[PDB]
Amino acid sequence: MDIHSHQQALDAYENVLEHLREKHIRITETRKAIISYMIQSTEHPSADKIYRDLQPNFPNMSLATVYNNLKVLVDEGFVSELKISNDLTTYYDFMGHQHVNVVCEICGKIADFMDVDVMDIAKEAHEQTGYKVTRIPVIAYGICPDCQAKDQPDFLE
Amino acid sequence: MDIHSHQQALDAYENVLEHLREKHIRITETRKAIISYMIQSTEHPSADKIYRDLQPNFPNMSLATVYNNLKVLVDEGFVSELKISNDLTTYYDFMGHQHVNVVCEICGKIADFMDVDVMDIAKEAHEQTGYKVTRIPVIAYGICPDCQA
Ligand SMILES: [Zn+2]
Ligand SMILES: [Zn+2]
Ligand SMILES: [Zn+2]
Ligand SMILES: [Zn+2]
Repeated sequence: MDIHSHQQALDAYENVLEHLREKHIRITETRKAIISYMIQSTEHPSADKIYRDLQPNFPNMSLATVYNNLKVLVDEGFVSELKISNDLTTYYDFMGHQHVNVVCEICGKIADFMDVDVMDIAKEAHEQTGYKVTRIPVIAYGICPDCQAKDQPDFLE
Repeated sequence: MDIHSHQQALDAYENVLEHLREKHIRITETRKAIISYMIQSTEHPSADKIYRDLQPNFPNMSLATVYNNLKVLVDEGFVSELKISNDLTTYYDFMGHQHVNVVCEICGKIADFMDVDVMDIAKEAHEQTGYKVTRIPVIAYGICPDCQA
């Protein structure tokens, strides 16, 4: 979506929850499960696939529940509906962003930026290693604009 | 460049370093300086711009040296050349990759994969904050094939 900040670092999962809280959308345990499922998914599952995979942990989950949750995620801009030719089945893919800190090596001042790239790292990590990716903590380092304008320091951090 | 592994984590800089070593290409101080510059650049500079930017902190840098080292990087597939006219101005695009570790949460066994994305993070980090990005250490975590189900 549009470039913005929540004034703190948030991974993909925590970002979704923050956005949903901002909109006063209730965060059920089922909703958390579906978000995490979609984030971890290394394919583009149908509604039925999501339903079948989460069914054991959630006996009270129905296909309607999955549709309801996907509707929220698609509208709030964290999941896209994809199509394959000749197939009428809708497939879903998580592409939601995250927010990453950049820390000044000299003064320690922190800024944050919106990232959509680490999820692509997660996909490549899975494909090339076979690992089911759990987390990719990322922190950037650099020189803040104010420190760029000053002379070279005698010490860092 | 095809997917491959060096059996160790390597950032963009160290990766370029490992690649030329593998092919017995000499590593000089000028070569290092130009590789580092190209990796950290957020634009596509001309040879003259590379020269002018590097000279104050590398006084022995010359335009000829810039062309020489760029040719090595272009031939080795790390830099692509862009032309938009017929004068002697060419622009240079660093197309690197790096290798990132994935660590198993359960057993701790490490694998690595080829990444072309963290350099794009660095670009976005600069554009959104104004910081001159110096480094972005990255390690992935997951469950290795053996520890799964
Ligand atoms: Zn956000
Ligand atoms: Zn600073
Ligand atoms: Zn390599
Ligand atoms: Zn393991």
